[PDB]
Amino acid sequence: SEVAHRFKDLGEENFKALVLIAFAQYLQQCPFEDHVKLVNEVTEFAKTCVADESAENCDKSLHTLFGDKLCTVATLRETYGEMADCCAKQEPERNECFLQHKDDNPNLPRLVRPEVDVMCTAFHDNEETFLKKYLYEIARRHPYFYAPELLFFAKRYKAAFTECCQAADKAACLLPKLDELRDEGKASSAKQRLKCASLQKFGERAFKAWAVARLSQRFPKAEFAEVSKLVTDLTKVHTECCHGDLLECADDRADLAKYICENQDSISSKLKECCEKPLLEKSHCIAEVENDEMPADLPSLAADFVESKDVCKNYAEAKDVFLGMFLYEYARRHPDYSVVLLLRLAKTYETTLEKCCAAADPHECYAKVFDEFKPLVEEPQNLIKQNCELFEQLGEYKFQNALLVRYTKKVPQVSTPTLVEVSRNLGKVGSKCCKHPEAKRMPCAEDYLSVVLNQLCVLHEKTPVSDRVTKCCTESLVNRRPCFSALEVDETYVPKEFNAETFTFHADICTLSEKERQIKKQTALVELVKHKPKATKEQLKAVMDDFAAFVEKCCKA
Ligand SMILES: O=S(=O)(O)Oc1c[nH]c2ccccc12
Ligand SMILES: O=S(=O)(O)Oc1c[nH]c2ccccc12
Repeated sequence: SEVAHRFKDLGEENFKALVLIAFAQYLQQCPFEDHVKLVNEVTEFAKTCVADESAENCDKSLHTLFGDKLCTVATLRETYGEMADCCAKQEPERNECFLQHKDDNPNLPRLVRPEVDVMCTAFHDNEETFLKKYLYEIARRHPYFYAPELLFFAKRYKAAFTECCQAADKAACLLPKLDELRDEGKASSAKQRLKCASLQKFGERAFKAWAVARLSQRFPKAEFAEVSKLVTDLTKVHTECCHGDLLECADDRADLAKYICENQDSISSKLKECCEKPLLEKSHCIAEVENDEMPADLPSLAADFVESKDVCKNYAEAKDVFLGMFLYEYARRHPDYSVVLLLRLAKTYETTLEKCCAAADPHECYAKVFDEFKPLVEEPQNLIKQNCELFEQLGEYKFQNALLVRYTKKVPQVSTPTLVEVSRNLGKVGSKCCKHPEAKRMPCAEDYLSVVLNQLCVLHEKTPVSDRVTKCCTESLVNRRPCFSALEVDETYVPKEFNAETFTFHADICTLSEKERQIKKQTALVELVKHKPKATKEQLKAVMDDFAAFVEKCCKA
């Protein structure tokens, strides 16, 4: 009984949380109550299997088991049309179909949170359901949220209430903590969405290269065979979480935190504070631990990778390992480079070897490969410098607007909401990274940009309208950012005419949150640029201002 095993390892509480998260991520439109019923029903079943490891159907894979309870509510086609086609399928296909149906932009009501009092009463009255509702709401809106970590957020959510409700000014104590949480949860969801996209659209080999680079940067002292071990386990974890095998992912993720803390000494002298913590805070702390100090006596890379004469042979013998070693070595000594840049470099090296080791004067051919790296390293450098400069002088809002204009002109066909969100996110990269000194700017900026452009790529892939987005999103995971940066203006784009129905003006615009005014004016700016692609940085201000001024007078007259 697979359930039995997982049950013993996670216990009842966490086991019940993971199953709810998994159902909420599969049937996103399904009501809360309905889910809870299925969960209990499944939990008890696991309980009867905990005793007689051969009852009714305890010798069934989780997929088989969960794929059945869901098909006892999804059958209702009038409710989840396509979902049903899935249940008519067999296994393991029955599972794939569901995964093909996860919705990155579920049409749902924005979670409005009542006054502090209503919440505190609800929390105090019944803690388990309050907590469960949170898990369900987050899970259905982010069908790829890293389950293990969602458990950690739930703990932080509980602790927020546990204290604010008891204190003097609850309002001022709760909101801040929940703001902090709403943001961090969106961030977390976006990063994980990139990991699943990597695994699902490009293959585990791409995910593995991403982890080697990232871990080597974080554990410069660790040994390649060690990093490689960590990378292999980490791959399985995410492979499972992304595929919906939430129980094993959580279970497997515990082991990794276990393993890493035991071997603390030979990995990083920074895990200390992480390892003397509870399970969930442990997993979490390790994932975000800062880079260790770089081993002081590290020989030039040129030695073993360009000057040596055994390059082609070692390459020939096992290119994967040799390429992995190149990345690990280059990465460990460049915590100042972004993970994607290191991957582009590793890609340039592999490409240079493929050609060079074919000619009969190898060493001479691949002798100046590091000169091919210079251009690749300064492009991101210039990009960041130029954009952080702009950011400093304009501030977040004005910067987001400049980006809205930039991107609408690049890919005008993209839906106004996606453009607005993506561009605001791109603007937050300016706020999060330009702060840092040049040494920490690139990993901050470019890896954050990869996360944000990944959103654009999954939102657009649902309803493709720009072959230019499609091309930049599917050609290569690592060159996405450079691909988008290179686009200027779509010259074949035919402008849109007018339509007052395109942008209603319901007076409810002097009543909405300040933040929501901006999002309205930005939604207007995008529509404006779509009508006048050729308009200019001069006239665009003229129509935005007057437009702002317009809503000013109007609102107070
Ligand atoms: O700032 S980063 O550390 O680069 O953010 C991260 C990206 N991918 C990650 C996987 C595990 C832990 C942290 C991660
Ligand atoms: O090619 S872009 O997407 O315009 O590059 C960028 C968008 N937002 C950024 C913030 C900081 C540095 C570079 C940025």
